[PDB]
Amino acid sequence: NIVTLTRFVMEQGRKARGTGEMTQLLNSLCTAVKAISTAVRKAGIAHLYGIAGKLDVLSNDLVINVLKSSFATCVLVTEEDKNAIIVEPEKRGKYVVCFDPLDGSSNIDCLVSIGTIFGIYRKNSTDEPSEKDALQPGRNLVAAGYALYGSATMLVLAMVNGVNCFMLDPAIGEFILVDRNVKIKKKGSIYSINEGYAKEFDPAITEYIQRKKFPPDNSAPYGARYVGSMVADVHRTLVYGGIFMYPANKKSPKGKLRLLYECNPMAYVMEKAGGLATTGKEAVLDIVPTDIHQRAPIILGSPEDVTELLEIYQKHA
Amino acid sequence: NIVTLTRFVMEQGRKARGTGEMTQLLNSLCTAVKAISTAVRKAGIAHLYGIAGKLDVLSNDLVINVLKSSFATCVLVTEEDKNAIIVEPEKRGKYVVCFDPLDGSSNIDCLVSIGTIFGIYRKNSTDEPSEKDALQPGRNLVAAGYALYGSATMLVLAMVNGVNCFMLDPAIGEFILVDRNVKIKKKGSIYSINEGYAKEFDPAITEYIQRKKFPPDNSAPYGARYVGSMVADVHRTLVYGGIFMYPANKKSPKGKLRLLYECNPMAYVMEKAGGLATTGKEAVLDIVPTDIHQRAPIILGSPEDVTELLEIYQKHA
Amino acid sequence: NIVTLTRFVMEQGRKARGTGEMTQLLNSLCTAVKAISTAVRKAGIAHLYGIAGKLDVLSNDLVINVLKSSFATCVLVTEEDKNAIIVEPEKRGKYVVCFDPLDGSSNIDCLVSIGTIFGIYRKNSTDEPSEKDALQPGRNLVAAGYALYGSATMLVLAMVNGVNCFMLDPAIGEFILVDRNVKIKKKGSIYSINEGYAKEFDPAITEYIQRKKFPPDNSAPYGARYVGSMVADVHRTLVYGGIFMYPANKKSPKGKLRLLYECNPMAYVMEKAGGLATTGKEAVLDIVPTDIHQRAPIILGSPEDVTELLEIYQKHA
Amino acid sequence: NIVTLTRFVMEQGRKARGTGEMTQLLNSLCTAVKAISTAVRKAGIAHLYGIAGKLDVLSNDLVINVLKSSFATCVLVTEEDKNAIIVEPEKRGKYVVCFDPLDGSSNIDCLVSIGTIFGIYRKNSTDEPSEKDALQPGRNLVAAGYALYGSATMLVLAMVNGVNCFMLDPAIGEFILVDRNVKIKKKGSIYSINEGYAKEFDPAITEYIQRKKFPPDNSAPYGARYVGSMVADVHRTLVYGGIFMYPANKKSPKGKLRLLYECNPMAYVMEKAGGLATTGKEAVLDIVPTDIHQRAPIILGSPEDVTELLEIYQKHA
Ligand SMILES: Nc1ncnc2c1ncn2[C@@H]1O[C@H](COP(=O)(O)O)[C@@H](O)[C@H]1O
Ligand SMILES: Nc1ncnc2c1ncn2[C@@H]1O[C@H](COP(=O)(O)O)[C@@H](O)[C@H]1O
Ligand SMILES: Nc1ncnc2c1ncn2[C@@H]1O[C@H](COP(=O)(O)O)[C@@H](O)[C@H]1O
Ligand SMILES: Nc1ncnc2c1ncn2[C@@H]1O[C@H](COP(=O)(O)O)[C@@H](O)[C@H]1O
Ligand SMILES: O=P(O)(O)OC[C@@H]1O[C@H](COP(=O)(O)O)[C@@H](O)[C@@H]1O
Ligand SMILES: O=P(O)(O)OC[C@@H]1O[C@H](COP(=O)(O)O)[C@@H](O)[C@@H]1O
Ligand SMILES: O=P(O)(O)OC[C@@H]1O[C@H](COP(=O)(O)O)[C@@H](O)[C@@H]1O
Ligand SMILES: O=P(O)(O)OC[C@@H]1O[C@H](COP(=O)(O)O)[C@@H](O)[C@@H]1O
Ligand SMILES: [Mn+2]
Ligand SMILES: [Mn+2]
Ligand SMILES: [Mn+2]
Ligand SMILES: [Mn+2]
Ligand SMILES: [Mn+2]
Ligand SMILES: [Mn+2]
Ligand SMILES: [Mn+2]
Ligand SMILES: [Mn+2]
Repeated sequence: NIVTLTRFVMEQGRKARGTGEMTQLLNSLCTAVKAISTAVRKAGIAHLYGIAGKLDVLSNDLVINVLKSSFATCVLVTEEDKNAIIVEPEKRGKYVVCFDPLDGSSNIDCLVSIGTIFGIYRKNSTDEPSEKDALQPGRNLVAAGYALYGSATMLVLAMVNGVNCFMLDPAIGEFILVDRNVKIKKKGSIYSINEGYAKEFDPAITEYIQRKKFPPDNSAPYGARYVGSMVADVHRTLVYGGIFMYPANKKSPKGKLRLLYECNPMAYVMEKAGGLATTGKEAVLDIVPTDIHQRAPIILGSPEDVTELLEIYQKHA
Repeated sequence: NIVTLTRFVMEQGRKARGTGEMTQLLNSLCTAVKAISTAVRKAGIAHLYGIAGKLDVLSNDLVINVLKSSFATCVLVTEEDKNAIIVEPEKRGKYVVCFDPLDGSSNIDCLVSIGTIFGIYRKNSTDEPSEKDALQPGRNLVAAGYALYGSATMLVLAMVNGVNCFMLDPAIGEFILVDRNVKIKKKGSIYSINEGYAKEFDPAITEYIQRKKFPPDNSAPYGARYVGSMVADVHRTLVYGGIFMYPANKKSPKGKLRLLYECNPMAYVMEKAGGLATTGKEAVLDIVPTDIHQRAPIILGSPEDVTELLEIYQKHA
Repeated sequence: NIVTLTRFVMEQGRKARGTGEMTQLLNSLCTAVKAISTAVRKAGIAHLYGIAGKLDVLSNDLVINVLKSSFATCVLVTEEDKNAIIVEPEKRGKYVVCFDPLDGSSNIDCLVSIGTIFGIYRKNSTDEPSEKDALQPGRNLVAAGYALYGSATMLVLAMVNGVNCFMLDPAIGEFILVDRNVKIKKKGSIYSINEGYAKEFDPAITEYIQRKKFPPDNSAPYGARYVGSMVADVHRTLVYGGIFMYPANKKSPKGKLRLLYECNPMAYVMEKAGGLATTGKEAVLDIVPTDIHQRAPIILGSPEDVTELLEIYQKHA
Repeated sequence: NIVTLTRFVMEQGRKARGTGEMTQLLNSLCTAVKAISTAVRKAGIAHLYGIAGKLDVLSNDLVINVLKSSFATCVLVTEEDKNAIIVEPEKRGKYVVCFDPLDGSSNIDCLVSIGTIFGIYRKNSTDEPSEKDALQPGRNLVAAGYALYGSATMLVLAMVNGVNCFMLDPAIGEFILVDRNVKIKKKGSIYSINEGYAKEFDPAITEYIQRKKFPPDNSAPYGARYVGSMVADVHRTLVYGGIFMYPANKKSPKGKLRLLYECNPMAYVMEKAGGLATTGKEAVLDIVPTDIHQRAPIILGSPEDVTELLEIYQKHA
């Protein structure tokens, strides 16, 4: 009575009376993620070192060809590509997929946890597919999630019904369901932000951080954690509780994180888990994109922590 | 031509004219690390989940059994065991090994990078082996290093002639030398500390951090990173430069990190790489321990960043 | 444009407008076979040898629980179980599955190629499921095939549309389609039989063997090969051409190979590949079983070789 | 307590007081075999099949590069190379290694068991190293053995003190000693020969085979097995008992199997295990070669079965 991702995705496709097109897409994703996981953990490196006489790029190529081979997609948006990828009519399906094939790639040389992020939209309209099909607010996501290549490889999948966590068993190449209908804690005890940008923070962020270090009601201060890889920091937030923040600063007054393939998928997982995701002014899922590589500030995590910061944001309104 | 850890270790043992006792110890360690890496990556998890037919206890049991079978050790100090472990005479060798089998075990459920830390001493006084044999300053280390289970598994080994990094190719179970004679950058641009303890920081730390966020000469502030796993944070420091700090506070008036199996091995690695490892008042390696589970404050990293902080400590003295 | 088993099985389920029940069954098989493959290649043996302080049976258990977890089966027949396994009504599906979880298990200690064999029937009737549901001639098979754990792991799947070969990539745990719509050679140059039973052969087998060693028309003699594991010998027959034989002798005047889970699946693969499978008197697929563990003589392979022996069988009629 | 090949090899090199040169050679071999096993099992095949981003040539290139880098060899003889390979002086050691990188390469497409055979000689006459250095009788071997890529990967190493079997645990990339000081049964019950050459067999062989099928004393006839892969057939002989034969015929008036890298290593293994290895007229190991690619007839296995056949040869002399 063990549940594999392949079994789960199929039972769910059957409960929803799907034609099996989204099921083929999710299955292709599972496969791409397993292939990326293997390359990240360096299987075969001995060959590069001459035993018998990139990563970001290889990841992009893997996701793009495996997804195109699903015959379920029409428009693909990648952080690595300037322009959206329109699928050849022969393999054109109805889904639009937005992804960051390898997030935190700058951490690659340090061997810190990295990951893959994706958001799936249904093409809403009937004209020739194009970039415009991707420009949907995150509220229209059919599915979203991410894979974390950390001490172990995990796939977190968020759909209308909720959030589920699948652990990769690399011995048999199968994702096993380990956590069902995951719900984030109402209040955590960890805050996560790059405090190296202190001089640049707006007054509301500055004050919140201060409340966390020197609590006015004399409660225990929060612990700090900042891996520097969104997927690692968010996954920790989901599982442990707390808050993650990447607000605006000189690094663009618009934030650093990209809306379509970084913020939306994560905001979607968070909301399905019972938490919040805001830019400080509005909910991330409601922003209407105007550019596929548009950035946006984001704050996400346990609802009580997110609301507390929102209140401060109001005080400085 | 490729160099595996196995060949490198033997070659070095040949040049040093050893009786092959330390060579066996080092081969044993390598085997234990590969075994732990496999467990950490979750191979075989499907069996816990009933495809019909604890990670730190297992790790501890792997290091202990595998080290004893090397017939090269007489005293073992584990973070997991209260008293030192005296090997039976039949299996006695001349080495004392101090290790943390799985560090960052809190971070396990969140899939954050974890690692194994070890330090190797040679039995000095030949009386019946005992706990006191482990009570040697870190300056007396023969070898030290760590295994990081991050996006990929890496083993860093430091000995008198330098520091070398070996990446694990899990396809063939062999560590390949990928970085030779490693040296840390003189000056970095990342600081790593849990600022959630700001309320309890002594003045020197407070000044240094603030100097990093608001550089007097309006230069770029340092970026911040704090994984919460020493092996991860220290490895990023060695590889990319910067400074790592875990000073004394209230909950830990003498620091949290233990001297024999966390601070010493890392201080040794940092020193051979050209960095510094201080308590703020003194070099970590010169401290003569009095308890096997003793704690110590530690600041390590690029020489220029550590020196700068030390200048500040002096100023408040 | 790579085809995985998971993709293939789904497209085929969709072309056939299945409810997705047989698709879930085939997917469970893929998973069980990957798990058996891993245990056969000895992953984890170090643990049995005390690194930190059956196979036939484990295989049976794996197939039985994974199949029962598919919710697509009602009756299971295993070589390892005296009685057929009736599925608990909660997980009862409509398929009957006959399998040998690990064939050639006596070769296990010698590390010779071994394999798994299965035949799938649709329950034909409407009363309580029972052993009687399995007693269908092989001509009523919906699907049949086998997995060979040899120098590499391969899954050969035979369905109404033909035979396809899938190679297991153990790095990503995915079966990849490597040979489509496989057809056996009309005439091969290898014969396979245990000649240690010479004294026991009937006159027709005796004469055929003689024709192969000393060809009456002076053509080159055939080469001999007999691995001793049916799946290995049959797979070689399919891929290379030729004939495989296990006729009657003192080892039961009825042959050794079991009809339901050894001969039928193989006879079915052979026929779909364009070859023949006979007991010498009748086609294997047409025999009406009377016992789930009933044995039957079998001869299979390239059509021209099988007909030649059948002619001799007639001459001695 | 567990014994890995790495530890065993070093331990034996310590007891023998070697300079560690052969120890390095043996560690190199182990690494090369693990690499070949991985390629053979087809890891990464999905890449040949375009998840977008020869086995004997590769094997040959792995053994050669990996052996040269051991700095322990001066002359290499491969089944794949016409002339002996003279290592550059910079990498010269004192050992001559004769090997078949991938034996049974015909059997590759059929996924039948394949293996690697090697024999190690010590350079006797210290003149500039050359081909003649490999032309030593098998009685002069320092070490020999083979790696079998069957259902599991095994390495059999024979040296003056005996034969030991090591099973590869692919999860941790380590060979574990599983059978110590192996000895072959005195008398077996399986004979292995390609009876497809019956027409060309000399009288002695003819009589022996017929004696196996129709034992004069009406005892049980011998079972027959002929995988077609020497490593597989010879390994089953060593492990289960019996006799393996590849005598001279017409297509091969001096046998098919080569003396330096197929017959000698196996004869050496058989002898240390308590079996016999003869040409029919003489012991294989006593033959002084005159060509590096020389062929030789070979009969090996349990002493009683081999003796019996030898008695028969004598009778027809
Ligand atoms: N495996 C699945 N899991 C959950 N929902 C699914 C699945 N397949 C299809 N659906 C749902 O049904 C809709 C159409 O399915 P489809 O015909 O495959 O495009 C989707 O867009 C989802 O809303
Ligand atoms: N593998 C090696 N690598 C570096 N130094 C070695 C090695 N083996 C032995 N040595 C050194 O030589 C001393 C004695 O070696 P041993 O006889 O093996 O106990 C050791 O403590 C080290 O200082
Ligand atoms: N994946 C599949 N591949 C080939 N045929 C299928 C598949 N699924 C179902 N079928 C066929 O359709 C019938 C009923 O499918 P099902 O509703 O799943 O039981 C089967 O018994 C087959 O004949
Ligand atoms: N690992 C070992 N196992 C068994 N014998 C060894 C080992 N190492 C060296 N010897 C033996 O000692 C001789 C010289 O060793 P060496 O100095 O390494 O070249 C060898 O030829 C073998 O006879
Ligand atoms: O994948 P990218 O585009 O290289 O950047 C990773 C992102 O960069 C953020 C950290 O940026 P800072 O260094 O500015 O904190 C992380 O949350 C995100 O993963
Ligand atoms: O869980 P461990 O084995 O005690 O390790 C925790 C240690 O804890 C440090 C961080 O602790 P804080 O949460 O107090 O920052 C790390 O740098 C060390 O890995
Ligand atoms: O799986 P089993 O029941 O142990 O037997 C294997 C079978 O046994 C036959 C060989 O039997 P002989 O030794 O009689 O040739 C092979 O074709 C079959 O795989
Ligand atoms: O393909 P190779 O490397 O030449 O090996 C074939 C050899 O061939 C023998 C069998 O050959 P026959 O087909 O002539 O029996 C085996 O025993 C040896 O493995
Ligand atoms: Mn990216
Ligand atoms: Mn990114
Ligand atoms: Mn620990
Ligand atoms: Mn610790
Ligand atoms: Mn069986
Ligand atoms: Mn069987
Ligand atoms: Mn070869
Ligand atoms: Mn050969």
